[PDB]
Amino acid sequence: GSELLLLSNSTLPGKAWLEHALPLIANQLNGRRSAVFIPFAGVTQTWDEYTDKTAEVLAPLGVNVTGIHRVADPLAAIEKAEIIIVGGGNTFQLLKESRERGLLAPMADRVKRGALYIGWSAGANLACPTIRTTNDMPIVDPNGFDALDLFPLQINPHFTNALPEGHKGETREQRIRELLVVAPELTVIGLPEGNWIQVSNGQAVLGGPNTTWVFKAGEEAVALEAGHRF
Amino acid sequence: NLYFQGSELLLLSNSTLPGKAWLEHALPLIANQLNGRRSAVFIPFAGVTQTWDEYTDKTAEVLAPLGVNVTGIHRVADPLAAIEKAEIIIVGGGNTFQLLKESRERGLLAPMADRVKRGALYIGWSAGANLACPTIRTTNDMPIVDPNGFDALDLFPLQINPHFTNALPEGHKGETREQRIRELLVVAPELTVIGLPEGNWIQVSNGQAVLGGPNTTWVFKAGEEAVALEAGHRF
Ligand SMILES: N[C@@H](CC(=O)O)C(=O)O
Ligand SMILES: N[C@@H](CC(=O)O)C(=O)O
Repeated sequence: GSELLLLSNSTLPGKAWLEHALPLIANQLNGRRSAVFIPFAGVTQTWDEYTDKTAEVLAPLGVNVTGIHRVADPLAAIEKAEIIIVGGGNTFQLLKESRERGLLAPMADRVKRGALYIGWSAGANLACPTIRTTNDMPIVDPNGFDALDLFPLQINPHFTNALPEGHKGETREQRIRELLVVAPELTVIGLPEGNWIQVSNGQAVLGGPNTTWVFKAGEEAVALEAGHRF
Repeated sequence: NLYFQGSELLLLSNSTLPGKAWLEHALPLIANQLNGRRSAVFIPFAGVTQTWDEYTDKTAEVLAPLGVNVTGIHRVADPLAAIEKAEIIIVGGGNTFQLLKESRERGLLAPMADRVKRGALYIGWSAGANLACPTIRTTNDMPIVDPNGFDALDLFPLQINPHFTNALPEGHKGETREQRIRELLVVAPELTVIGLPEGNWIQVSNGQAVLGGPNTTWVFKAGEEAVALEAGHRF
């Protein structure tokens, strides 16, 4: 009963920021226009700049964006929002700010009550039960890895198993396999750049041109393509 | 500009060089720093995909020719007594979050740090190098378990980012390693982050922290361009 758009990344090569998301958002708005933007993943630019950038790219769709860090009453803003938009950046800072501000439960409840959730990269991580499949560096302690729990599977965004020539560090699959040792019940979706998962009208639909990989404990990786229904 | 460092540390970026055996490049470094020490306790908790028993036996085997006797801290009767009596503390690579979580849950963090401060030799590679720093905030590992805090041993005052490379797979739009480090420098502007490439190490001995290894090391500080360093540099 949730409406989610979970994107692996913001920008396709040679395209504008969020350009590929616009038609997906347009088809899922269903008349919604009022959005609150959660900017807390952003580190290297101000949350004001991040909000203004998001407002600009979505304006042609008729969406009005308000930055949650600028409103007097963030709980009321989330309550009245039709759309909750969570930007990419550092997933640990995103979760830490969201938890410290008491926004996790309100955001999840608002989405469960029919609001559209749009998140890319770190914003896709936050939709999962935990952030345990983020690729980000732990620059701040979020005081727990539990997240919004709007999507039941773990998403690993920006998925690629490639490494620089001669690198001896863990592959992405090796990192994921370690998670499957400690949490053997999990399903991990390796969502490559350019892909997304759209949850709408009772179906979780895989989208994007590249191959998606599913990892489960003790099972070989399974390749999926656009149109798969979870 | 570090002041006199009174600990004996060997902090390796990684375990295995291309075309070499596991820890082969570390053996001469360990041998030349032992200074007569023989008794080592191994901290295996970073290991996920193999048992800590297998990890310990592997470490014991590779170090036996150096005269080092290895016991795994997970199977001693009294881990606090084992650390107190150990001459060498060896912390293996693996997942840094699990390493820190087990070390904290078992109450070993302070005993390990205190024993090293009391003259024990500390050897760590990869996750074991992260653990020597004030925090694990520069690990490259996935947060598969919650360590209940990112504070670590605080034996080495600067942050090490091991396996350092700024390269990305063809066409990848994710963050570069330097971009991830620059974000840490926003939230923690006082930090120095050492981008320690594979094949390199930092050896703290006789009061000096000395860079080692054939590859270029990069130092990141807030608002400053990355600084290239080479073997022999004193931090
Ligand atoms: N840091 C990434 C998310 C991830 O890779 O976990 C982003 O938001 O772009
Ligand atoms: N996981 C790495 C450590 C790191 O890259 O942070 C290792 O132990 O080999």
